[PDB]
Amino acid sequence: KEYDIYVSYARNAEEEEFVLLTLRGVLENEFGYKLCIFDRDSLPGGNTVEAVFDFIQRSRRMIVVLSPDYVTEKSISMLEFKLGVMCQNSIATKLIVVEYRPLEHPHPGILQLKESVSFVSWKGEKSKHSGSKFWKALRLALPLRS
Repeated sequence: KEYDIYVSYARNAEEEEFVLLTLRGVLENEFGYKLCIFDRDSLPGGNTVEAVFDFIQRSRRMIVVLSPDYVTEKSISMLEFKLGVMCQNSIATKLIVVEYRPLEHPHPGILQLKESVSFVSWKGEKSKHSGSKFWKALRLALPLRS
């Protein structure tokens, strides 16, 4: 309804810079999409679970930026993930997995992802340039028009 993409990522500098510099610039300016990024768009205080759930429910898509740090137990990234799985199952929210860094051991959450969920593989610096295979695959997974 209100956002096109909720971007969920691991709260570390490298992956935050991935979202804030590389992902946002392309998603916002080359595709035209309106994003929700919790640390950018949230209000302080209040119930954290309620704020994330509300934001996810108000978004046409949700990107999971998957990396070893994303899946650490008690992380807010896992909170976003689990609430995303919830919204997938309750209101058919479409999730998208951007594979930023491969996981170092299989994670049980991945199997909660419905069949139709797109997996897009980030291959480092070579994926960054416009028209890369990464960007083409992700654009197909996103709404038809902005």
